[PDB]
Amino acid sequence: TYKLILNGKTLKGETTTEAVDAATAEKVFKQYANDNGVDGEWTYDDATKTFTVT
Repeated sequence: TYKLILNGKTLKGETTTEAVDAATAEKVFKQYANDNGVDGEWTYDDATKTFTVT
């Protein structure tokens, strides 16, 4: 389970996913972000398996 923190101006929240590798998760998250109109900067922290977009 990897988590995505979405930090936007009109939309804020968090979500999670179960994926075999970080690369696979990123693709899932990117698709989601694109679909919900959230575009920004992505960061990944391996100790907490968290991706953040701003």
